[PDB]
Amino acid sequence: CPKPENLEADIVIIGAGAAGCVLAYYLTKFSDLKIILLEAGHTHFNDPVVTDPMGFFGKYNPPNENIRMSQNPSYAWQPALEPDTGAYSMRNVVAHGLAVGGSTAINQLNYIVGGRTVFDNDWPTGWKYDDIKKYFRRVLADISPIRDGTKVNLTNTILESMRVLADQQVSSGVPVDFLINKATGGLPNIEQTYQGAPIVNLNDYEGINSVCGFKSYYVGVNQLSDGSYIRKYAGNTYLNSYYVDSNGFGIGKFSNLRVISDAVVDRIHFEGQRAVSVTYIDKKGNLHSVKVHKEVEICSGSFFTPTILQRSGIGDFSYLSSIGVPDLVYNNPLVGQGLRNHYSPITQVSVTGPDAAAFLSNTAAGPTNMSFRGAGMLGYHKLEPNKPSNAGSVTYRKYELLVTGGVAISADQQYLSGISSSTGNYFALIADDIRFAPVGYIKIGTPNFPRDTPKIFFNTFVNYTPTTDPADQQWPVAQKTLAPLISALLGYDAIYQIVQQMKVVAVNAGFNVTLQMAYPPNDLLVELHNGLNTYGINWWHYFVPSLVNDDTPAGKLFASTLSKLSYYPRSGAHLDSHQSCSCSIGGTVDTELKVIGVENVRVTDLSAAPHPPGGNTWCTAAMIGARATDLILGKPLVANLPPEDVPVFT
Amino acid sequence: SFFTPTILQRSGIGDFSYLSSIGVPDLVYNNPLVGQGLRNHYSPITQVSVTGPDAAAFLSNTAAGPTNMSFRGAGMLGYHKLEPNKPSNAGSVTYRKYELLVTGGVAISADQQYLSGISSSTGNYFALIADDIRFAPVGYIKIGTPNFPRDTPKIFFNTFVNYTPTTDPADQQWPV
Amino acid sequence: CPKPENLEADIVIIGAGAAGCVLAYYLTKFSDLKIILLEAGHTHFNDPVVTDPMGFFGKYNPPNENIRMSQNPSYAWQPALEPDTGAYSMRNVVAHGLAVGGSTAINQLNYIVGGRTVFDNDWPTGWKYDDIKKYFRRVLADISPIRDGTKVNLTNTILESMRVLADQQVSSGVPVDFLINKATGGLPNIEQTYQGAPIVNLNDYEGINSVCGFKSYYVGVNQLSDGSYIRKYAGNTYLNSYYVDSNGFGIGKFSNLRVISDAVVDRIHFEGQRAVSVTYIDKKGNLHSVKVHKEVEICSGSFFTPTILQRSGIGDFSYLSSIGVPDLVYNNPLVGQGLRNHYSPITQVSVTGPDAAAFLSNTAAGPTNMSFRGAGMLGYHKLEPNKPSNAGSVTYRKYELLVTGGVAISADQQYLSGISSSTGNYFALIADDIRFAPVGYIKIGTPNFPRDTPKIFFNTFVNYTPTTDPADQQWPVAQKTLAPLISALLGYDAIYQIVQQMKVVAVNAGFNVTLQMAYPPNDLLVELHNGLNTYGINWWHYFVPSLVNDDTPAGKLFASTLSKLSYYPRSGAHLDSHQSCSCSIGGTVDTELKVIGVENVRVTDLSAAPHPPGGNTWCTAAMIGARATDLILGKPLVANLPPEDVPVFT
Ligand SMILES: Cc1cc2nc3c(=O)[nH]c(=O)nc-3n(C[C@H](O)[C@H](O)[C@H](O)COP(=O)(O)OP(=O)(O)OC[C@H]3O[C@@H](n4cnc5c(N)ncnc54)[C@H](O)[C@@H]3O)c2cc1C
Ligand SMILES: Cc1cc2nc3c(=O)[nH]c(=O)nc-3n(C[C@H](O)[C@H](O)[C@H](O)COP(=O)(O)OP(=O)(O)OC[C@H]3O[C@@H](n4cnc5c(N)ncnc54)[C@H](O)[C@@H]3O)c2cc1C
Repeated sequence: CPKPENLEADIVIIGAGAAGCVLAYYLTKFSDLKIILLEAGHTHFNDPVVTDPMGFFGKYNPPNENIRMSQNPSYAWQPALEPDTGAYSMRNVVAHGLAVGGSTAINQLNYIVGGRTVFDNDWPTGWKYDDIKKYFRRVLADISPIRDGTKVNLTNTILESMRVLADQQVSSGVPVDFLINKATGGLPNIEQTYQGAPIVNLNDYEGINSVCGFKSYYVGVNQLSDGSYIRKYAGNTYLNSYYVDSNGFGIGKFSNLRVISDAVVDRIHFEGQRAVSVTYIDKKGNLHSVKVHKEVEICSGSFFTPTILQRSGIGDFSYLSSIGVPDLVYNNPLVGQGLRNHYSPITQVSVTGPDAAAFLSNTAAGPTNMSFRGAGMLGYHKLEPNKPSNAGSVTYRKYELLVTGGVAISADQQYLSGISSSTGNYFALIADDIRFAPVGYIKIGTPNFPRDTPKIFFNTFVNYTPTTDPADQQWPVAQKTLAPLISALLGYDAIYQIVQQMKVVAVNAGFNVTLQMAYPPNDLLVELHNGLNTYGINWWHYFVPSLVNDDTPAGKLFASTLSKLSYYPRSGAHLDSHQSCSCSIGGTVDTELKVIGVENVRVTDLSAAPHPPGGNTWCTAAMIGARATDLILGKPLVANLPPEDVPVFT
Repeated sequence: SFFTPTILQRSGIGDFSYLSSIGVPDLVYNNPLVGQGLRNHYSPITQVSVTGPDAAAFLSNTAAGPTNMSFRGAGMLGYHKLEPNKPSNAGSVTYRKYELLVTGGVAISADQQYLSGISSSTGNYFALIADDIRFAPVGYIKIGTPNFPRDTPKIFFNTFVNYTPTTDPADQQWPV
Repeated sequence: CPKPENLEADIVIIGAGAAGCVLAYYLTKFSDLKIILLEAGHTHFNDPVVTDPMGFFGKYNPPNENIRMSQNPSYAWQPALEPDTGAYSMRNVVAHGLAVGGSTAINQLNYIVGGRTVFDNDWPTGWKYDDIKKYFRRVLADISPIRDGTKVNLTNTILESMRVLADQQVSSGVPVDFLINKATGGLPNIEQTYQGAPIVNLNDYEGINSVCGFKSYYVGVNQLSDGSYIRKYAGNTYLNSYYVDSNGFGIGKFSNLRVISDAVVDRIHFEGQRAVSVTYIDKKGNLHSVKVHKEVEICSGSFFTPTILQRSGIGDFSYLSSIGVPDLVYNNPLVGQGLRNHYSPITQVSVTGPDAAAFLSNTAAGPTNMSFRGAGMLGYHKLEPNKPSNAGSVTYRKYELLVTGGVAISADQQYLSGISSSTGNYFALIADDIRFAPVGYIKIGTPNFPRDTPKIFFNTFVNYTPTTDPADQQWPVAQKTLAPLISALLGYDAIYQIVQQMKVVAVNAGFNVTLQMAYPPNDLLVELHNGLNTYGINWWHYFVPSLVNDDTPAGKLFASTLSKLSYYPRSGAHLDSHQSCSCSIGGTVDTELKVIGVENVRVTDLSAAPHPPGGNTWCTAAMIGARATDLILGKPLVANLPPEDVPVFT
């Protein structure tokens, strides 16, 4: 049976995403083992729409196919989730990149590293902050992001307003407002606003800043000697022409490395409890089998790691037998469970003034800010019942705030609201959830070949139906069910209570302008503010009006207002693309990242995270891959590599 | 419909430039029309309110059984009087345009249900559907990866597009 | 001496330009000989600035290096010609492309095939029109150009005017006006102007149209299924991924073909009168020697074919010995002699009217017209003394007319004239010379390595200095010396006498507008028109005022006007990039394209043309290469290949 594609080795890494390349690179650098990478994708080093950062916004799109890279089946997998019973049963498609570099070839390029507190309070032993912060330093040094290269006065006004009201939040003694950081003290952690003001680094090495108002992010772009920016991503850095031949061999130093471009993997041939081989389909349609000697690594992303595991034989035996899996290995009913993701409701602001163009200048997107102009990361609101115990003594990251010019609601909402993108006296504010509550799971549907869409369940904004139970002991399930909608409403109020300090700051900053939230409607926010400050910590009793027993017309007003307000976060919002926690630590893998019930396979992508980090989930996956390098190799080498040693660029 | 042109294109029949572009190694016949000319129906929905104290007597025996499957008529109609897009034979032959359907309850989508202020709980409401059988828009199908049959290939279908006027005199831009 | 780069074979083709790829492709297709191509250049299949046709105009240029491809030493050779004694001693740089596909990778993509009469009256035996027209059909079928995809009313107005005045030129019995074609008869050869008017094909198979007014050209672009156009050039078609491996091997059918990407050739190692080997420098800087068994082919372009010949040993023995050539083979004092090129003086038109934007719409450049909107090809003017004998019985192509929106004079001239490119009531007309008179030559300067700039002499608009000789028999050297300046002046008058028919046509075409030539100045053209029609065929006596002996103030007026007018074609013009005739037939090679004095080398690029064709010189070089395929192979195979057999595109 003459197949000369004998690619037997000792380590096989599957999926060259944000974590696959880091591992393959630093694994062939520090040892002599024979390494193989399989990705099922070519290298888009020459594509203008990839390498140019501004191509993300559709600059190179043919006029008849104006879709960008997340909606393009030639660039990204297209999985759709089953009807969201919390969002009027609207199915959604969220992508995972299909190329060297994974989703980093198609993403927005932001570098939130996540707070310090999360890795100290939500991760297992060995994964506390002080065990990994060095790895975060390693990756941010390997990329070297940059800051915004353009000033603007709107950032100054907004930072002014936030410090103004953080002054009061510092007083009044309440301990859990959203602008209090405990690692600084009485002084607010708000960046100064004047020429020669220093810059507060969000991703600081010692994690002092978990709540801070700044002016710019750190995007993963570099400037070339010519004057043009390009994209600096995982495949760009760790796997470029200098390190790997066009035929897939490494060069000299890394001669013990093999990369196959287009090879879709199906499952893991598995003798006993010992993985022994892997098969894949090349671009004819042939099945090639390769031996594994020493270990197998799975870096296939959040959606497609549990899936390949389940086809392999690890999962729920009853289910996999039901749908027709012939070979069964380990009976873990938790594989593909506990899926987590962020979520960002959207609001926009109207400015009334004859010459407000002077106010909104220098807001357009360049390859250094990518339309991001701030503003800060906030903590828990004062009136949110779902806070951990440590909230009295440690500050947690809850909301990530973003400001952007133009309007960003969906087109149907644009038409409905009466405000369009043509006019230029409008801008958008976003209060992202980082601690988003809902949880889902992933189930395969056919044991034949890797399918683009497996069963993915994710219900977010569900409702609570009261029972005949006495009110006293049914409240603490209403709390658990209504957490996310409460969080979104509190984000709305938090953004709302900024615009008045912004009014004052603009008035005495040389601007006769007026600021106002028009989406959601003005009245529907003033009423929420009044209801909050008149009903206190028991404001959220009124989501269910049959239990408050408050038949006063004021109570009916509050119930109706919350009913209407519950509509906006369902439709006028944007599910993010930060999928994580499919095979988390403890649930499916141990703290050394090995799969329970087997001795020589590990999962090391973002699916293995036991909690979503404090922001955009790119650094985290690379950190996990980097740490996996050490755990596989045995001794810390990437650990204290000097920071001046960085991969060369080509 | 969706997966015949796709297996053809992976096989080697299609647009040689495109299949070579995305990496098809073996090419057989150069037909640039494979996967072109996709057609489908489309059914806008409307619903009716009945006002009356004992209208339950009016709406009885409308529930779905395995013999009617919630269908209660009503007929198939031809072209409207005022539709400019009719074939030449319309003067001498009758064409099928609309398929009419009546059904109890409400059938708009849930978000529209909330928006309109009328829900499915109440029982003095029913739905009428005027389906298009001669639906105009046309699309096409293109594969995206020459490896294995994928669930989602590139499918393009734009229905209710709009017309943007040009500086051309009005007289000879109407028939586009 | 261990050099494993043993690339000994029987045919070696040097330079993959507009003629190298055609030959290599169709030569490995129809035989079994071992073929090698050397180009010294990589393949720009992925570069956006190359493949996108609109990239020619600088759409992908970094803001700090805004130069396009002809001025870029990484894309094109940069030879500069010695001071032009006719153009105020202004040196000029004209480029030859440096890539697979040669100048076709950087050109404007036009497909004039040239008239029929030229190949019948100016080429040797065996190269008359009916011997090659099939080869022209072959190349135009191999490319499949397209037409303009956008109407415009300016083309209709101009064609209207030309037919109006061609009506009169048909009458009055004069035989040599510029709008008379003899293969049609009394009816003008002017394309009809209304909806459903047929299209006159300029490049018609039987060559009936040598003078004709049309509306669109044939550019070498294709439309992709997506909606984006790309560039279809020599390397794109004959040497693409489907035919050649990334390692330079051919595939299956063409397995007997080798292509080396970056290999600069120096000279031809030459045993006896028999070429035996060739050396080249790779991208280390190493010298690799390859054996030749059977024949050597030179396709290195107009500027660099005679140069490599001279370094090889063929040329003027005294000169090559003088500058230090050690090995001398054949003493041909004509190598590198007889250089020819086109030349296009420029004029622009002002339109006065309140709403002339309605007149000039739909003139912007798209990848189908590339800013070309006509207009036609004309013959000799009535009053040009330098016409061949056959002018009474055959119509010759003299001027190629072009219309374009915006202004195209050089920047210094823009400032001088007081009219800039910002304003939008102005457009350009160009009367190109196809029969341009001046001739030059090429001489190497150092026998070490191929140099970018060898001695290139080209003097165009020289002046005549009278002697003491009696006037009677010194006129017919003044004629020969003043030919090109006379031609340019007559082109000016020809364009001038169009604008009044354009006035009438616009007046009764629904337009209240006014047309006027502002560059060169209005008065300086009206005076030329009056002088022409008052002095007749002896209008050109007045270039030299010391011989006319006409001291009348009218004669002084005429002399001064011609003196001033002689300034514009010198500076306000554009030397084209159609270099040809360096090793023409008879001068340096026989009719079977072999080099005199040697048995197994040929030159087959555009340098071997014994006359410049009737238009843009791209089809001609490809035709020469195609015919060379037959002469080398011996029997006509590419001759009657069916036109439905075309190279597949990837
Ligand atoms: C639309 C979008 C927006 C984003 N925005 C941001 C942002 O603002 N900030 C930020 O920091 N990050 C952003 N990201 C990136 C994202 O948050 C993380 O970078 C992502 O989780 C990367 O983690 P990963 O490497 O584990 O996943 P991936 O990069 O998806 O790794 C999966 C890899 O495995 C391959 N693979 C999958 N299945 C198979 C199989 N069967 N066989 C072989 N190979 C396979 C895939 O092709 C891919 O190369 C965005 C991503 C997207 C898609
Ligand atoms: C600015 C510009 C504008 C043009 N505009 C038009 C137009 O409007 N219409 C039109 O029809 N054509 C146009 N052309 C194209 C031009 O008129 C012809 O296509 C050209 O003569 C091609 O002929 P060729 O193949 O013999 O020359 P080339 O294409 O130049 O062939 C020479 C080849 O040999 C290689 N070579 C040279 N020296 C060496 C060496 N020492 N060793 C190895 N390789 C070597 C070169 O890199 C190149 O690949 C334009 C070209 C340019 C540069």
